[PDB]
Amino acid sequence: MSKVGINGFGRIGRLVLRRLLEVKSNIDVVAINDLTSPKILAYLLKHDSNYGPFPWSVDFTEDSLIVDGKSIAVYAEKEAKNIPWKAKGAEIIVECTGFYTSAEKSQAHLDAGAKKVLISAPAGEMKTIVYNVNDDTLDGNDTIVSVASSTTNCLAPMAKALHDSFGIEVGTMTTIHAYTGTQSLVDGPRGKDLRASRAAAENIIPHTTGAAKAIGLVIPELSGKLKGHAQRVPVKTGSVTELVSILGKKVTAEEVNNALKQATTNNESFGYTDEEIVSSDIIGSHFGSVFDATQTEITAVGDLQLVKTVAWYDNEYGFVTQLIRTLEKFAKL
Amino acid sequence: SMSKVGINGFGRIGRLVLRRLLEVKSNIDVVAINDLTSPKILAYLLKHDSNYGPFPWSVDFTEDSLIVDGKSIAVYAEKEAKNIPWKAKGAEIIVECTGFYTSAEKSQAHLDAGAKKVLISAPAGEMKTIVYNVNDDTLDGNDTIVSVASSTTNCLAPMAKALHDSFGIEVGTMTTIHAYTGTQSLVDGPRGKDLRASRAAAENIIPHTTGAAKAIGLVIPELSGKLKGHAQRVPVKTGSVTELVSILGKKVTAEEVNNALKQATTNNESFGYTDEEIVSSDIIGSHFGSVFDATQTEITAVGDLQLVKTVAWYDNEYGFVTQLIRTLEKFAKL
Amino acid sequence: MSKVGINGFGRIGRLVLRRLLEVKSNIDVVAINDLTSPKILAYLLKHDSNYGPFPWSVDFTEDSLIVDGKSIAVYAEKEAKNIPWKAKGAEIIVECTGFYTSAEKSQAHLDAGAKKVLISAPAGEMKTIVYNVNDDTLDGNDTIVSVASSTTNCLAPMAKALHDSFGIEVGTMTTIHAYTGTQSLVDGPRGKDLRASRAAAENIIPHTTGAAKAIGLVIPELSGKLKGHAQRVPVKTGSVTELVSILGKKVTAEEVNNALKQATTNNESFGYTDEEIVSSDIIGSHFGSVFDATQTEITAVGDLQLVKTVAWYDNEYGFVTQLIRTLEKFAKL
Amino acid sequence: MSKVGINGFGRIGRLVLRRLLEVKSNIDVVAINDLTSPKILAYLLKHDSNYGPFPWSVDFTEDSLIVDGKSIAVYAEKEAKNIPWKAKGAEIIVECTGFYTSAEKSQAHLDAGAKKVLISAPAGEMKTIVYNVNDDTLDGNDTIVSVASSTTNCLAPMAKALHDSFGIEVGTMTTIHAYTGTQSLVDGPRGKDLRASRAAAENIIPHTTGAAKAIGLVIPELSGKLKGHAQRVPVKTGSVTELVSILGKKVTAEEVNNALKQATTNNESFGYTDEEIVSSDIIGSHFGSVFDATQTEITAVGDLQLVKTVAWYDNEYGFVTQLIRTLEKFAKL
Ligand SMILES: NC(=O)c1ccc[n+]([C@@H]2O[C@H](COP(=O)([O-])OP(=O)(O)OC[C@H]3O[C@@H](n4cnc5c(N)ncnc54)[C@H](O)[C@@H]3O)[C@@H](O)[C@H]2O)c1
Ligand SMILES: NC(=O)c1ccc[n+]([C@@H]2O[C@H](COP(=O)([O-])OP(=O)(O)OC[C@H]3O[C@@H](n4cnc5c(N)ncnc54)[C@H](O)[C@@H]3O)[C@@H](O)[C@H]2O)c1
Ligand SMILES: NC(=O)c1ccc[n+]([C@@H]2O[C@H](COP(=O)([O-])OP(=O)(O)OC[C@H]3O[C@@H](n4cnc5c(N)ncnc54)[C@H](O)[C@@H]3O)[C@@H](O)[C@H]2O)c1
Ligand SMILES: NC(=O)c1ccc[n+]([C@@H]2O[C@H](COP(=O)([O-])OP(=O)(O)OC[C@H]3O[C@@H](n4cnc5c(N)ncnc54)[C@H](O)[C@@H]3O)[C@@H](O)[C@H]2O)c1
Ligand SMILES: O=C(OP(=O)(O)O)[C@@H](O)COP(=O)(O)O
Ligand SMILES: O=C[C@H](O)COP(=O)(O)O
Ligand SMILES: O=C[C@H](O)COP(=O)(O)O
Ligand SMILES: O=C[C@H](O)COP(=O)(O)O
Ligand SMILES: [Cl-]
Ligand SMILES: [Cl-]
Ligand SMILES: [Cl-]
Ligand SMILES: [Cl-]
Ligand SMILES: [Cl-]
Ligand SMILES: [Cl-]
Ligand SMILES: [Cl-]
Ligand SMILES: [Cl-]
Repeated sequence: MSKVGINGFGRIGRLVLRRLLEVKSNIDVVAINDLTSPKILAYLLKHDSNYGPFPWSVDFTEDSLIVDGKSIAVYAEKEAKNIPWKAKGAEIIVECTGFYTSAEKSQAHLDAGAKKVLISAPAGEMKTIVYNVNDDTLDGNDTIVSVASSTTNCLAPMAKALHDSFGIEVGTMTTIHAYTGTQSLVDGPRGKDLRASRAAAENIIPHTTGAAKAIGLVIPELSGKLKGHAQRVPVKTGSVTELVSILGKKVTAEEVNNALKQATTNNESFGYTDEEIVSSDIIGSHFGSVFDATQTEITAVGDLQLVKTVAWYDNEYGFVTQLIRTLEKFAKL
Repeated sequence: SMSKVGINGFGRIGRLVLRRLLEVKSNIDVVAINDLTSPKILAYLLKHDSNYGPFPWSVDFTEDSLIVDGKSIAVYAEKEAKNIPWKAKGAEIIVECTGFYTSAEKSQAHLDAGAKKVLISAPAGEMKTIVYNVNDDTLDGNDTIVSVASSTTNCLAPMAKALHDSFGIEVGTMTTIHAYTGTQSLVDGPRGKDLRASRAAAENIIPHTTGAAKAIGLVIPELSGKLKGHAQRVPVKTGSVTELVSILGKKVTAEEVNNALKQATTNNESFGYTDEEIVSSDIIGSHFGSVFDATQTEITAVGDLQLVKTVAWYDNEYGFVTQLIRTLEKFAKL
Repeated sequence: MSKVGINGFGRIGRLVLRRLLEVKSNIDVVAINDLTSPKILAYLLKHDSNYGPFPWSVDFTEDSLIVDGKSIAVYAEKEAKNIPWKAKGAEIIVECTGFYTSAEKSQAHLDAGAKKVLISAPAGEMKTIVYNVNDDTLDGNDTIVSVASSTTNCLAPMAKALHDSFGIEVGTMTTIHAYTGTQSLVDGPRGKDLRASRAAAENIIPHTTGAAKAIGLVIPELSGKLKGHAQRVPVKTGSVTELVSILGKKVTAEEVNNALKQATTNNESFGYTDEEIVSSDIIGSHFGSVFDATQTEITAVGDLQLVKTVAWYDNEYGFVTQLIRTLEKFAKL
Repeated sequence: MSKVGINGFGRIGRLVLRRLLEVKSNIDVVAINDLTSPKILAYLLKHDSNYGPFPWSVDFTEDSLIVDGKSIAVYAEKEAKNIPWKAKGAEIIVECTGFYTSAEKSQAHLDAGAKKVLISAPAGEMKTIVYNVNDDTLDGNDTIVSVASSTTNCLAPMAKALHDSFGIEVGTMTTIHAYTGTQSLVDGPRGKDLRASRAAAENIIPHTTGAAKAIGLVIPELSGKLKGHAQRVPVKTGSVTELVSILGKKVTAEEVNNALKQATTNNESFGYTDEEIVSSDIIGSHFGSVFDATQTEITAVGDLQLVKTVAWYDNEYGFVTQLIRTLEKFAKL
């Protein structure tokens, strides 16, 4: 129950291991499952187009990685129920494949002899945790838990702060979001999301996301009160979420900013800036969300007020630092 | 009827002004261009376009002109508009596309230089400002200097107008996810006093101020002071999209918003409609100023509190230019 | 008026149809096979990130596309031997999937009832045609033919002219090549080519190509004289091929250029330019190769001389016009 | 000497400071000249699109930056004449504006009271240093010296090693090169050069470079033996140079790679890799040049032999490391 396996050694999977080693975690990654050879997983861990060289040694054998001198078994089981997690005693699986985003599906890791699963994505009605918003809802008896999306991790601490300070009566969100591997390099079939079939680095691409709609799992009072969507655009990582709200009180911009500032104080998960940053400045962030005071906008006509608030997020590494906080707590229950 | 035009600033917008005029076989002839460079360079840029490809007509040049589709066009290189020799070829209406004369005070220099009227391809303060097929009926014979606002305004205005007319907009805020432009930076480095504009445009999402919502009263007077907004500049070369979040004057469904918008786009050469799952590159070369996208419409309601998000695409280069040219053609016949 | 089937309606497959309709070809495309529904293929045909809206109407039914009012059967058979090509009498298959690049594999289209197959890629030791270089080697007995890569179609007309005018003693090629669907959007496994696993829009990526090595299939006398490779870079289409040769004769730049110009005169496949063009200027090219006199370079020391020649190609549409020319001829034999 | 001015606080200028600080140099930057406000230079230093957050604290006043608690004056003089280098005690001027690339032009820095100038670019016929190739050519009487281009620092070490082991009889280079500030963001005039007028992030753009032409200043025996050019491509930083040589001996690939390995052994300026890297893996390199053994290629037809050797380079930071290496030495004579 400090021994971990990773299913899906992709962008998130590899950064999970990077982060665990960065914080000198007591968690022990003993096994990795993907679809490929150790050779290829080794090369991918060693060379990262977004974060540069792996800061530890990486080698491999025909069935393992050796990362900073320590051996990690590598399996290639496309069906999670066949992953031999018991061989090295992997107890908590960090599920990062995208193919097991529900209770029913991730049960397969427990049938395969793990005790717990932390899914790196929304997964329906199950405990969904944004760290430093609702991580106190985790419980010793939880075996399958979600950390939602990157987008949820960015939205939630902002929504929580506005909710606690002013009340959110209704709101809508748009994230301007880096492209991800669910999109396409060249125009071509991508299941049945038509917009996902289009070349991701050459287009602005609207895309659905549940971040707003499922916010009730993280902040129950906001349940049903938000909606939203993304526009996927050609940056490799680093994204930004705008929320437009009718609040429960009349406010000034200074007041909103000051409230947010207070909520980020002593908060390892939720950062604040008033610097004129742009997306690349978020890359490598150790926050799940960085509230940007410079973009706060209050639109007012007589009685009526609309409030736009904006937070940056590194949808890869930043979200990953959240996934790890949640994992470290999950392992100790 | 005024047939003869001068283009000042033969840049992204100015070159496409020519392109579009020839494409529609306008009776308007471009008789002179002014910029800061040589005919050879302007001819190279006209002939080869990174966004729309090869010019569809022949391009050659001489020491002091361009020859385009067989027709000669004078080239001047006067950085101050008052010195442009517009009377040599009888340039009557100036399409002002440099970014440097974005006021009545500034653009009236073209009149001092012998022109009769000026059409500014950008916002230009509190002057007559036209979005074609929203408020072009406010143009008259006494208008001598006119603005066509920003392409962001040409996107926002028709959408806002349809909504104003059908339901009312009590208050709204806009964000445009906007293609990068020449006002931005290639590599991180100073760009006047806007810190964000200093950053590498093709490697960043860059918040950016725009006045499209702020100054919407110039085009739709009843919405004056009711809208704000900003842009997120992103790494696409052209093609942009504008989201507006409104409190409307009436309780609505999405279907009802989409139908109202559809009716407003019917027989409207400036304002298109789509319910297809398009992306920004599908808007490149659009002949509309704005294309409303029914697939992105969103009603968020809790009790009596309702937010409505409406979304419209626009090719901030060519699509905008089609609107500029519609306004120009009308301007010239008043 | 021969009837054609297209296997693989991808970047090349869809542009094959676009080019046939553009030239008002007598060929009728009567069937398409891919892996997806008519609706997704209709979406992709209609909307193209590189070439804009389809110039003809496009609709679909549950088993067909309707393109400019003509019906094209759609099938979804991953094994070519199950494609019912006889149902609409497809007699020439344009093979564009990447999965049948040999005589032995493409035979499966003849087993399934077609008479000939034109493969849109290198396919080993078979007749391999670059139109206007070696198309006269085609005859009434050929049933399986390749058109090589777009790179071969760029390289061969330049090499052929140099060969004919000066002799090429030895040469090496580098193509700075737009990224394609064989690469990856984000860092992730891509078969066994390590470099192909890396984010294509964010890197310069060395990549092997057979264009130089197998050039002898197209220009027998240059067999074994050339090698080369690619650097894949972040442009969506539009590519350029450099060739550094030792020629059989001492030359000037002007002399090299005049010879190429001659070879491009009344040559619908091979253009010339002495304009300072860049890669977006080649997009939509109706040539397989455009020679660029501005980039010619003669480096000489004593009796020694290196000659660099450079030519542009739209690896998508330009190549496709070559493929269609070859197809037009192959259908008349 | 230990007191430096930087004229041109641009991509190179800022990184010069970053690198000095990273190596705990005993050299101290005491003044900076550019064309803007300390506020804007501070924003630029702190927030870097290529290298992320500055690793030391940055603040400013109306006449200064404060970097890691020390004060650095800031001037805004359009003409080097007018810079009070004297005031703050600026001995050596790192000239990084691109506007003073000759001995005569850089004279101003000495007229305004600096003792030496080190120019960050080629600067006509003057002492031009690639560190660990010809820095032994520097003496105490040197006042204005060049470190040439990024491309020169890539080409020179590789060329040097080949020349020492085998002889280069003639060669031509192509660098596939990240776009830089001399190019355009959108299509528009950029002085006389037509190709530089074109949108840099949307195009492959041929472009002249003197690296090969002027190699004689760094490696005198190669004077007039090399030529070359660049293809600028849409990556922000990270480049690669291919050189095709006729050597003075017959060689194998293994033999060429071992000679280069030897030349890179305990060579802090000149690295080696046999890993399958791509450009982004070079970002942040502490080498001026990294020879890539995986791309070596030998084309032999009897006595004739073309040898292609390929080296990577971070045209920003990698080049900067060499610039600082040279500076440290220049400052102690
Ligand atoms: N990229 C982001 O911005 C981001 C942020 C937060 C959460 N997420 C979520 O995390 C998950 C992974 O995202 P990603 O960007 O790392 O995806 P990715 O495509 O980079 O990685 C997926 C990995 O899973 C492997 N894989 C696929 N199917 C498999 C199977 N059946 N068994 C084992 N391995 C399999 C792939 O080979 C790959 O290495 C998704 O659920 C995604 O929604 C992504
Ligand atoms: N690009 C867009 O998306 C877009 C859309 C709508 C409106 N606009 C507006 O249109 C105008 C032009 O935009 P652009 O994108 O074409 O910019 P641009 O930089 O491409 O073009 C400006 C042109 O004007 C020339 N120029 C500069 N100063 C001059 C002077 N004093 N005299 C003569 N010529 C001069 C330049 O040499 C260049 O050719 C701006 O006002 C801009 O806000 C731009
Ligand atoms: N630059 C280019 O894109 C280019 C140029 C010249 C040649 N080629 C060659 O043309 C061929 C296609 O290239 P592309 O870029 O069009 O690739 P692509 O990936 O865009 O297209 C492949 C298409 O084939 C389908 N497909 C995959 N497996 C299949 C199967 N078993 N049966 C039926 N359909 C299947 C896919 O669904 C897809 O639509 C390849 O051999 C490639 O080397 C490509
Ligand atoms: N970027 C590279 O890859 C690279 C590599 C090696 C060498 N170089 C060379 O280094 C030099 C700088 O290149 P860069 O990429 O840093 O350029 P850049 O354009 O990023 O920076 C130049 C800086 O100088 C300033 N400037 C311009 N004229 C000035 C003046 N008269 N006085 C003071 N400041 C002035 C600008 O404001 C800017 O901050 C050039 O000579 C270039 O050839 C560049
Ligand atoms: O909001 C705006 O949108 P456009 O005129 O649509 O491009 C303007 O501020 C920006 O245009 P510009 O940057 O080319 O001047
Ligand atoms: O799920 C989290 C992020 O918002 C991105 O999603 P994706 O990688 O599944 O496309
Ligand atoms: O130039 C050759 C082709 O573009 C490469 O095709 P592929 O990479 O899609 O196989
Ligand atoms: O404006 C300056 C560029 O960033 C410098 O690099 P370059 O001269 O090598 O193009
Ligand atoms: Cl929603
Ligand atoms: Cl004036
Ligand atoms: Cl505003
Ligand atoms: Cl804008
Ligand atoms: Cl088969
Ligand atoms: Cl080869
Ligand atoms: Cl290739
Ligand atoms: Cl040269």
